[PDB]
Amino acid sequence: DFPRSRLRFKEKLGEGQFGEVHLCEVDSHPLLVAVKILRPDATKNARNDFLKEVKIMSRLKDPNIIRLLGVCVQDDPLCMITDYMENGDLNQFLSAHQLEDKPTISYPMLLHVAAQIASGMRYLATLNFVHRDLATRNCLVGENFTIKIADFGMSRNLYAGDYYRVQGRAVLPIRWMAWECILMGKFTTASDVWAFGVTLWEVLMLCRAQPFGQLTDEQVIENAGEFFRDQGRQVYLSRPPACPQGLYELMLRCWSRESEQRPPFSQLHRFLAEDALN
Ligand SMILES: Cc1ccc(CNC(=O)Nc2cccc(F)c2)cc1NC(=O)c1cnc2ccccn12
Repeated sequence: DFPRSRLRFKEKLGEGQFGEVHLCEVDSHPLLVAVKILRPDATKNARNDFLKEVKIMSRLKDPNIIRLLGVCVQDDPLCMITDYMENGDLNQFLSAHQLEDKPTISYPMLLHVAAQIASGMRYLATLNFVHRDLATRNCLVGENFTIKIADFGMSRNLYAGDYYRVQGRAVLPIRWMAWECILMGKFTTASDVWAFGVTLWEVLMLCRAQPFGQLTDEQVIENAGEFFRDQGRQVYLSRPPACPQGLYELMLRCWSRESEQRPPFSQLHRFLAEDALN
């Protein structure tokens, strides 16, 4: 439940939220899994966190969401078992690739990467599961360009500049957050839509520039205030080179001031799986 002695620890994949991730083998030999083990200096608070993350992840059962295939909690040290995504982090995976002239990635593949995120996000919406932190950095690539949405938290020093940090406040992925999250702390499905819009811009940017990169933290926060004000002073992410106008129009709708005028993930999937092909 699941037998801990069946796990064979092979490499360190990265750090992790409450300890390290290991690539493991299961003889059931190279049936590969990822194993997150609770750090050995891990405080009572991190253990609680780890156990909650276990419960949250047990809910998530979709091809395009990370799967908890197993757990080793019933004895110390605490362990979490997921699929292994061989290409790792989607932001770092895309960062290497260049758009196909006329590692490469083509435009229809960028659509397929996006549609897999639209599908997994559609799944979460049916659970009324609010992600709160959709971005390429929380996505994993397992090939054949198979995308799993995950959540690595907000503490890793690689993506430090992606979060806005105030002493004693919640850590805020502001460049991905809908105006109403920024001003009110209101995370919904509709704000997940907004972040998908930004994630979709990231994919189409091949993860080569930060959303509102040339703007400061403050400026992103006051841009949210420009959305509330509704005076036509709100500034949007520009069209990525790899992005047509038809598709960019869909990114824009994602950032509609009115949450209910943002497209449901069902429509974002229909667009990226069907309409973006024509
Ligand atoms: C083993 C493990 C445990 C916990 C996590 C991160 N928890 C989540 O994603 N929770 C979560 C919460 C809410 C919504 C949601 F959608 C998700 C991830 C992993 N697995 C890896 O880290 C891994 C797998 N393949 C590779 C390849 C390279 C590097 C890392 N990995």
